[PDB]
Amino acid sequence: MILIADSGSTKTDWCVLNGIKRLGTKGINPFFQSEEEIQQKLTASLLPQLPEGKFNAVYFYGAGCTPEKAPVLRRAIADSLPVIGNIKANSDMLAAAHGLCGQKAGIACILGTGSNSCFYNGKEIVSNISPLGFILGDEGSGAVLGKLLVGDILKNQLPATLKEEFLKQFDLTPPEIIDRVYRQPFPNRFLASLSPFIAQHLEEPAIRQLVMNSFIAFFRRNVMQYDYKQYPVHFIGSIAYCYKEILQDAARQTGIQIGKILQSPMEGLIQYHS
Amino acid sequence: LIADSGSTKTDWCVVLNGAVIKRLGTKGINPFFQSEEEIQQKLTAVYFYGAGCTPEKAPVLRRAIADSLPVIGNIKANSDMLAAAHGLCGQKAGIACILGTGSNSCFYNGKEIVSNISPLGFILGDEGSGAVLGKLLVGDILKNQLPATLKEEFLKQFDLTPPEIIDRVYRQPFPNRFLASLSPFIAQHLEEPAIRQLVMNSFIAFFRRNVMQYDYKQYPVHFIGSIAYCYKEILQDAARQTGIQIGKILQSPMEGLIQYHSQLS
Amino acid sequence: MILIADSGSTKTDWCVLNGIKRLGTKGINPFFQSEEEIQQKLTASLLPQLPEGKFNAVYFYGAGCTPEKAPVLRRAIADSLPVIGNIKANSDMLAAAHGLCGQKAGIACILGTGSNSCFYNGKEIVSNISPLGFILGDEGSGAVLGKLLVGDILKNQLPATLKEEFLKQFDLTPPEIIDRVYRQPFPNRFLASLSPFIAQHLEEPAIRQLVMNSFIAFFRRNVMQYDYKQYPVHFIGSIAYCYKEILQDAARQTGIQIGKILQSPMEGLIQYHS
Amino acid sequence: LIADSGSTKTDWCVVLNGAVIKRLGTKGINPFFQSEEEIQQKLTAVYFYGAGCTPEKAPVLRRAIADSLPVIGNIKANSDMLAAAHGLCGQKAGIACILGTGSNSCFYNGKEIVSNISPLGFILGDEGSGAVLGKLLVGDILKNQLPATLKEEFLKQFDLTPPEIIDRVYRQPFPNRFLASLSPFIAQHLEEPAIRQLVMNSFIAFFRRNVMQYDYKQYPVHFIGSIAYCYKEILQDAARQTGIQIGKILQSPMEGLIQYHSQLS
Amino acid sequence: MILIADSGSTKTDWCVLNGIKRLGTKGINPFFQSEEEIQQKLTASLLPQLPEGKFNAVYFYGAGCTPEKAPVLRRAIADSLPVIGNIKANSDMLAAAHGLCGQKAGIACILGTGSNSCFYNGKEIVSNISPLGFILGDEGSGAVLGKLLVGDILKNQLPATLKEEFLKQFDLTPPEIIDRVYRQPFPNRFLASLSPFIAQHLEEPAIRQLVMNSFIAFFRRNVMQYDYKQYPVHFIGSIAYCYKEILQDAARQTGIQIGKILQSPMEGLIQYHS
Amino acid sequence: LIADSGSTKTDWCVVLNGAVIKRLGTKGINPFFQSEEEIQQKLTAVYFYGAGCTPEKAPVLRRAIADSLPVIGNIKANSDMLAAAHGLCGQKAGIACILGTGSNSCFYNGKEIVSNISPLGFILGDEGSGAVLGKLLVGDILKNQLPATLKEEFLKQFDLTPPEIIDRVYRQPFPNRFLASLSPFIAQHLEEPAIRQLVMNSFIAFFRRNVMQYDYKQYPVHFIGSIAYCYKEILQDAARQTGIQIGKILQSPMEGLIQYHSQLS
Repeated sequence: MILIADSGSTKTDWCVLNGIKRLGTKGINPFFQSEEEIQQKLTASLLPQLPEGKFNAVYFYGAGCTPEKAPVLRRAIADSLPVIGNIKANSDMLAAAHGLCGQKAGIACILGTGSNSCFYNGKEIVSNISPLGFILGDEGSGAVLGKLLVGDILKNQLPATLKEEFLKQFDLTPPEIIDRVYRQPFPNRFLASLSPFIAQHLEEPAIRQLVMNSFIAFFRRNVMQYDYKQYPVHFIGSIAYCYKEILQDAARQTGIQIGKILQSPMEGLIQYHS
Repeated sequence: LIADSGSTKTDWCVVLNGAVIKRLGTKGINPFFQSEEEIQQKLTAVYFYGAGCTPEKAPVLRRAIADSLPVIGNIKANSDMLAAAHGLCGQKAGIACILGTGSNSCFYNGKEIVSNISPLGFILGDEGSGAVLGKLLVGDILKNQLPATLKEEFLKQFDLTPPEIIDRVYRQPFPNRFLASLSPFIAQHLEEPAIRQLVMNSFIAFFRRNVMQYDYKQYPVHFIGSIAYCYKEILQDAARQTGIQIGKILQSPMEGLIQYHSQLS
Repeated sequence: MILIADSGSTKTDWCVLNGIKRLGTKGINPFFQSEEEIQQKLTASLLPQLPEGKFNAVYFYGAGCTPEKAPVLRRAIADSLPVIGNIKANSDMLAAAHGLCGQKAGIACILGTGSNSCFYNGKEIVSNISPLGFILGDEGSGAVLGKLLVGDILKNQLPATLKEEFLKQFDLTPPEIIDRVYRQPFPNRFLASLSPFIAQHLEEPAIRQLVMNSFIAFFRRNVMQYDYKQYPVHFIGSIAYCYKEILQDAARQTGIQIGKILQSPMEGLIQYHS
Repeated sequence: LIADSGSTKTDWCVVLNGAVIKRLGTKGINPFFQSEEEIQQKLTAVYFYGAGCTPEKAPVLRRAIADSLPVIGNIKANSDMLAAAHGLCGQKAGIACILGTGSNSCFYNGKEIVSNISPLGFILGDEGSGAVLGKLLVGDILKNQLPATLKEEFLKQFDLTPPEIIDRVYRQPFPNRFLASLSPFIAQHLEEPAIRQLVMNSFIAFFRRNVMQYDYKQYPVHFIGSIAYCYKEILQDAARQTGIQIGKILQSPMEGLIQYHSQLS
Repeated sequence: MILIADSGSTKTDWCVLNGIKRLGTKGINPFFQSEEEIQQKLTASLLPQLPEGKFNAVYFYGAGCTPEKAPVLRRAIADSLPVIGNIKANSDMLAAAHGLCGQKAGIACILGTGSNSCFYNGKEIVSNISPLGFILGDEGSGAVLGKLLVGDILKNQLPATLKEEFLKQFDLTPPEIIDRVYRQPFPNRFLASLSPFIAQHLEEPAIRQLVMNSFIAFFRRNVMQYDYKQYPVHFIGSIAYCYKEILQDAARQTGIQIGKILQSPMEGLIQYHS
Repeated sequence: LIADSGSTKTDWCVVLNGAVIKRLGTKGINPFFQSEEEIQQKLTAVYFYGAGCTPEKAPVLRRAIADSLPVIGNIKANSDMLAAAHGLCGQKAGIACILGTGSNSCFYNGKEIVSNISPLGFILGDEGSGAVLGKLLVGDILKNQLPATLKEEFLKQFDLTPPEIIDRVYRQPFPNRFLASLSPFIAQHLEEPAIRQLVMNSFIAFFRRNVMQYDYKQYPVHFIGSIAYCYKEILQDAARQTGIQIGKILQSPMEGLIQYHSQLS
């Protein structure tokens, strides 16, 4: 039996024997959390959720899990869980390239609170384009969507009757909104919390253009730097699925062949370590 | 006093009866960041127009300016937007705007600021500023949406590595005041049809989201700022396809600000 | 069914259907706590205490709940609880004016770790007198009582045989006592923790004068700024009830008509939202 | 070294053989707040009598004073209460007391401090100090227990808003050193029968809780401090209804402190 | 019935009626933790582990429990536990002198993450030698053992094939190891976490000399400052027991008579308060 | 440039064509501790060789040195170990080593550093340094492994109490730079057969754990540092029982460093 984790912003589902049960923990990131911390979260909110017995080898995929901060997780993951084999963890980005591309080779994009892209060559990401973040890049993410949204609403750049609703729907006030992007933690996550307002107002010819465009640019500024002219692109992540209809629409008008598009990669990510 | 500020350089000019007698220049003052007993320390080391010195944070300067400086008149500490509304509009109505490290616009009837748009900041809005230009410059260049050598010369110019540019906009202090020190790289490459279009669009946007709100079909929109002067050519060039009459566009607002208190001194 | 909360220093009782069960959480204050925090406390130490099912509309009364920091609670209270209607929260001070004055109009004073006073005009507090705090004001509170107490004991201003008992009863040492008022958090709460020593030594002709006086001044320096000459005053809060006999005594010799006096307002606070 | 301190102004006076040759004045030093390698930095930028320089924190100054200053004699760093016990009592017994930003009292037999009362602080005790006067002044005034215009003139004098006065005693640093900069408002309004009674009572209390403990029916109680001199009239006026003989009451203790080391120099 | 605690680094076992059950909490130290904290740990992770009913008098032995920080524990220990008698706590060092020397007099050394020594005179430690810490002193502890170990391994001062194993066994990398001793909390505890590597490689003629020596110096630099020439020495603590065979070996070649040596003192520490 | 650093004193020497024209001396610079806009502030208040200025932290100085200093040549900022490898080895191969507040060793082929041992730090390794000597000095003395009066004179010399020495190596900043300011107590007591053996062993160890690794049976090991010169006698005395040829042993590396850039200036 193997244990598999795919994590990041917000929660972190925890799904198998030889080909059994999922658990609902939180998101683990070693770029905000430390090691003398995650030994508690796994022992407190996970240990009583496990089916007991000795494990084999877990493969941790998730936020901040880099080839540089990887051991931060493996040094704690091992000091908390009952395993005899060994623990492995790869770039959160790889969690997609193994679940969307499995054993083959191709592009893989994770569009969540951040939009990142890779070139999976059947072995690993043979080249990456650091999205740069919800400010300089990340073009086409909840972060960048919440940003742009409030950016046009708190500026009367949209129907005056849509701002009154947005302001009351989130109960936020203009000053708080601004104080929540320049003076507080996880702005990328905050702005992103105002993402659904877009999927709830797609009738507005404007809001839809606020989503389409975002993805247009992402395609022409974040993925086109590969040999897409001869390869299919797959997707993963909230905003990616939630706007599936809208997303691929741009892919069409951008001479690129969109492929597999689903919220979580854990599906075929099970069929990778078995 | 009469002093104009802008986090970087604050030009002072003590008036006497018609013109400056002797001017100095102490680094930018800002209560939104600086401490009273730290400006009361700095200054010791009247009309005041500073950045981020809103009418709620005004009394922070008026105290530090008194303790350090000997003056028995009437102490005033207003915004940096009001300084432009005074120098660019004088006494007549106008659409005061500034394009510093952060763009801004307001409506000065002729006595005070009545209707002032709310530029969010270097992240949410500030379209058409000194920091936003960098936010777009250090972005497109670092996003391979530009030549291969232009990127090598760039980073070889500021001696900055990509993994440190990131550590300078999110992690370290002042991301907009950092994206401004990269702004110059633009004015020095207005040859490329791209880098120039990275400014035009960021200027068409400023209008299509700020000035175009006030009654512009009757009032003259006057600009001011270190980026407003540095990019004066493309400036009105942008006011070409938006349809609007651009007026007084001077770099420093101190000029017309002296013409405000030139009545009683 | 409505949910009602009255909170502040120390715990926070949580009591009804159409006119059902109380819960024992802790005190929530958005002037020391943040929003990305209270979503946990309500989900952790409250959720498993609820009777399940969808609620209607809760009315949060408590510490730091101001018309300025109010949404801090309503933005988290909503993101944690299972409600469909809407959440409401008013000044902790109002929690008294609605439970002691109900629908009528009159004065209302909360004497707890802090002494605050209002003028309820049947609609809301039509005028307030910021007590200023356990240092400049708050005259007549546990904070101000603990202060004054230790102030006279740690100065040999009281029976030398009463100081030895106080020092050992709290196991505190003079230096700790001083280090707990100038260099640590919630001094108003600490000094206030030494309040009971007064209700346990009321035989002492001195200690009682240490309580009476405190309330005398409060009446003549914190409430008399209203039209008390034609209105009845009610009370609420620990020190208010615990010293009920002593309190109203001053009210007598201060030409004012004391009225309803009870520890918590939740009683008739139920009969306000039903 | 000979130097007297008091967080605000520390008057220095290098002795030679009978009197001061040249004096200076560097801001107040206090290890209880300041860092050794920060006084060792400051000073570089012997008998020492400072505030909050208890015999446990004494070696903090003696090191910083040596590293910065060239002196091969005997380095001493004592309290600020001992400076008054020396200047006000000299060599003869006495009841040394100080009324700075924080009142204090002690008993100096004639060689050292034997019995020293423990003034708690500006919150717990310090009755009859420079900070407590403010603690009562910024309180009664802000508590409407005084005229309506007296409150308007007050806040119009220090340019402080009520919601900021709060943010200055609880939230921001040094609440007692802040309630002292408001102390002056009292000496400038001793006309009102109230403001004057806000001092008297705060002075009757000092005695009824500090000096009246030591054997006062035989020893002279000598005062000193910026508030002790500023309110000298009401001072002994309070020593009128308490029944006690008030002695040497000088503002600066440096005078009689030189008369202490005037033996060997 | 009395409650007894012996604590320090890592966990803290909690064992009796008149001469009943142990509990497994964590380590409480008032030199890193505060009082407005331990009231939670005892109420959260201990209260549901107790056999209920009113207690008599607990005797807290453990980290940071000094005659100066003692009340930090007794002020919280009392405000959390259901006791009517009184609480007592002595130097963690004394926890050994009462369990190894009981009522008699003699030396007592605690060799754990830190090596401390005392002279128990039947009444109390009549003289102490502050070990000074895992840097200037503590000679002969896990701290000092982990230190010395990594000190010779990360310097190729040992078999090159033993370093590759150490580095992979702890999954640590040289830079992390250094960043974990100069820039992070509880280094004494970290370095000490690499202690077992020594008890797992005692075959190496070198590693054993890395342990023997450590204890040799400890004897000749930390305990010999007493009248050992006429008194027996007892031990307590992890590294003390784990290397029992190796330890006393030095005692032999150091003209000193080693005596009782066992991991925890709680054994006879029960037979002290009964 | 040419400047050598070492957290304490950084000696500057502006070269012209063959020798120093005028030298200064500003406190030690170190990005590993100091902030760019804090060195850009400091300096304003080329070849650079500093402490803890690894090739990863090099661009931190090269920017601050440019903003503050006017220079249009080629800006370099290298380690402090490379400065010794250049001054002690010049152009010919050698075993560069330093014995400052932290010992170090490396192998300079004749163009750069190829094989550099990794001295851990003042706690893990650094055997044979300025801080480690204190780590052993403030330890054995405070461990009664030395005379009774030697301990009294010691603490009476630095005016430090045992319970504060602890608060200076674990709790307070810079434990190795603190254990260096105690280093001098050794050179002033090389009479005792013990204190001298506390250095020898700490020097035999340096060799038996650092230099003895490189091919020492053919290359000359050159030293440098404030502790390397202060203890020059015992130095080579230790190189007596370890069997190794000690070469250029100069206190400051600036001498031979000028002989490096004396080619083009």
